[PDB]
Amino acid sequence: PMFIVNTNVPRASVPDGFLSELTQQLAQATGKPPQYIAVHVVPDQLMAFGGSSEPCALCSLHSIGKIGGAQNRSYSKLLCGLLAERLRISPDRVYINYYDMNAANVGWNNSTFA
Amino acid sequence: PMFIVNTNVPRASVPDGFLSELTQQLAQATGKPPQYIAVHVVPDQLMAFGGSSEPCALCSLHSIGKIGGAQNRSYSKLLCGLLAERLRISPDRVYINYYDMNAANVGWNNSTFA
Amino acid sequence: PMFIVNTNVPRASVPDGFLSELTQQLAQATGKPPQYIAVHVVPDQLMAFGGSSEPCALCSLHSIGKIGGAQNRSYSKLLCGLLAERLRISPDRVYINYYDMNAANVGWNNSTFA
Ligand SMILES: O=C(O/N=C/c1ccc(O)cc1)C1CCCCC1
Ligand SMILES: O=C(O/N=C\c1ccc(O)cc1)C1CCCCC1
Repeated sequence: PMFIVNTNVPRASVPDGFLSELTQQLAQATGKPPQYIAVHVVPDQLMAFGGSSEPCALCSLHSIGKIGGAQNRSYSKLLCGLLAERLRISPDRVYINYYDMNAANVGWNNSTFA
Repeated sequence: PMFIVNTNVPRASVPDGFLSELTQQLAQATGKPPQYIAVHVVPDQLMAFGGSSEPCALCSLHSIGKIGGAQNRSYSKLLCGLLAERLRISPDRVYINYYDMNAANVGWNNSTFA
Repeated sequence: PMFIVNTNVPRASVPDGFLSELTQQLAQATGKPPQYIAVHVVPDQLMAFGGSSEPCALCSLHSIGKIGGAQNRSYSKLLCGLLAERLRISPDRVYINYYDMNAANVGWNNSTFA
């Protein structure tokens, strides 16, 4: 799995250990071993949500499987919870795009996962 | 809907009000309320188009519906037009990837749509 | 085709000719003229792979066609090779998401390719 967070909150507002927390929480939520979990946080971005420049985040979670109706609602609660608590971003100013990747379309270490 | 524009144009070249205009123009184009439009501009990027370092842009427009043959042509005319007039980027040095997101695959406000 | 690389490797460690090298190699790999190739490298990123902050890369390759099981396995070798040599990134710390784009969903020059 791969989780990316793009946000206009300042780098200084990102708690030390945030990447580790995301990794551990996602490993638990997806059931995938932490060694296959990648996380990426991009602060200080020039963005607007609903025409407002208040804290917001545009995210994405890619995974080979483990993506679905009920699972995505659960991930959303988990992820919005972490963004609200750690980055002080209101859940209603967060978009998370979920992608169920085909194993043949995910490259890793000189091959794909197919 | 969410629109992201990555470009090598410097930050100082992005005119004041650019995100507001994108928000307003996309709300009109997609027919969605401005409140749900998210815009993200990333300048000063290390990128090339056709092996040239001249002004260029790589963009993406994600939306739950409102994505299609004729609509995408219209969005492209509108967006390349804005990038040319506001950022001085030639339309033929712009790529815009369109994504028709399934509601179940979009997280927001602790849940997902649909 | 469009190739994006997000990495925690410092900007100073990205060779000046890397975008051009990628452009040329990808043109050959995809059988498309170099002018059709766009490349984007984003260094100094805050990321973790497998819970580790050692050099890593999260990438994407979008193309209208030229994407598939065998081709993707080949692209992974080409790209891991370039990232390993030019950016000193271990190949098992590289993820590449491949996207086969419909021509109708790719905007360029005020229109789309459909
Ligand atoms: O690592 C990922 O998710 N799945 C991991 C995984 C777990 C178990 C496997 O046998 C194969 C692959 C990819 C990260 C990049 C985006 C697509 C999913
Ligand atoms: O279309 C979108 O807008 N978000 C919410 C929303 C509000 C109102 C609608 O009628 C539909 C969708 C998503 C934005 C994030 C990327 C997936 C599409």
